[PDB]
Amino acid sequence: AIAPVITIDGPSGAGKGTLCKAMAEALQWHLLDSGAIYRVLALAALHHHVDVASEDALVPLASHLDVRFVSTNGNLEVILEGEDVSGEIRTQEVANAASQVAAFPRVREALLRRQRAFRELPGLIADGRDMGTVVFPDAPVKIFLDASSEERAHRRMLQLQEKGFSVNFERLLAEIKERDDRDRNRAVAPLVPAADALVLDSTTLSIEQVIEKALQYARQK
Ligand SMILES: Nc1ccn([C@@H]2O[C@H](COP(=O)(O)OP(=O)(O)O)[C@@H](O)[C@H]2O)c(=O)n1
Repeated sequence: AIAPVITIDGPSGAGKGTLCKAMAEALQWHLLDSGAIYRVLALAALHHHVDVASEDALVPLASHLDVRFVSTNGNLEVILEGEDVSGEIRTQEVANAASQVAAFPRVREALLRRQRAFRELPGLIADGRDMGTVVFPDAPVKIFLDASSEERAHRRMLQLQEKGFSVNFERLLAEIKERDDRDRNRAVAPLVPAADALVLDSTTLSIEQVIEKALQYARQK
């Protein structure tokens, strides 16, 4: 046969990570965190002293990327050149370089096959920005998860406060809107929902409500 795919695209902080984890465990399917791929590439670029603003330098790197994602266990592992870098790919230095690296056409092309190879029995839950528009446009189920920038800033703020970091609302809001513009105003694979995508706005919905509506739509298809 051929493996079914559910694509979940959306902006930063929309809750994609949580939803993809809940669905993959519910359905007992495979999970693809596409953002982690651009993040590992960026980190390997930072470590190997490759200029992140140079498409020519990045290609040999993207095409020779030694990385493994260790099979869901309950928590996910990202292994770069044999080292577990799961925590390091989540730092600001990496997320920043990742947006630059992601903006190159030839870099994105070098990563297509790698991503598509995740589609396997019994199915794939793909998390990203362009899963339903570029990598899996043939996806039978497409969901575009969104939320207001103000709500997303508030959510990020409460997270930081739980960890004991000082932050003020105004800066978080400016930071997420900048991430939005770069994602949406991107010339290559910009953040735009698929024509056949279920637009799911979580602004005033709880995590359980998002999950429930997601799995119902998916099963009803
Ligand atoms: N399918 C994807 C996934 C991520 N990305 C980029 O990867 C970088 C970060 O991935 P992420 O979504 O895991 O983290 P944030 O940028 O939301 O902080 C972002 O700059 C995204 O635009 C992409 O271009 N295409």
